[PDB]
Amino acid sequence: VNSFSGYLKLTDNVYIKNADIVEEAKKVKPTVVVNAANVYLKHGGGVAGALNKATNNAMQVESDDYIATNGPLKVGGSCVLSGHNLAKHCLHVVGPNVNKGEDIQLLKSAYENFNQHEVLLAPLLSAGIFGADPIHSLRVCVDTVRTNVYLAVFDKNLYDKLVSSFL
Ligand SMILES: Cc1c[nH]c2ncnc(NCC3(O)CCSCC3)c12
Ligand SMILES: [Cl-]
Repeated sequence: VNSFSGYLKLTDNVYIKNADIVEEAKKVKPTVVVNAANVYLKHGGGVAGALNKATNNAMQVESDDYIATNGPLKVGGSCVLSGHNLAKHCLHVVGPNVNKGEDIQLLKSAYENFNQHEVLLAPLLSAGIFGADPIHSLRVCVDTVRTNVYLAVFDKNLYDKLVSSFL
């Protein structure tokens, strides 16, 4: 039993809700919140910009130190940093950005990072401003993630389409 509430159950391990991931994290304080990161951990917009804003820019300050030490992430890769006031940890995961020409096949590699964590609150990787088809992202999620994932979909119209079209 966990404290996630109001989710529709898609499979044994994948759950979904129309919710603002920022407000969800603040309520649940999950062990892991996933950020839709880029390789530079520049949290300017989309999910990343919203999560960072909710931390009063502390996420960005921490991220800049991470990059200065370690260099950029790989597309498909991740790192674990603090969850600040939102979660114990933030798993920064880089899905391919179609608006940069990145290979959509890397979306599966991106979701594989979730399997290192027993339970996660997450957005759909590569959705929104990363330009991929969210229906495809949900399919890859269900077919790749084996741990317990609670997906927050900000857009109500999109949430309804994802549910109604789910096979
Ligand atoms: C931008 C943003 C702020 N807070 C959020 N919580 C969750 N998801 C988000 N954007 C990604 C999205 O859910 C992918 C699937 S379709 C709708 C968009 C956001
Ligand atoms: Cl977005």
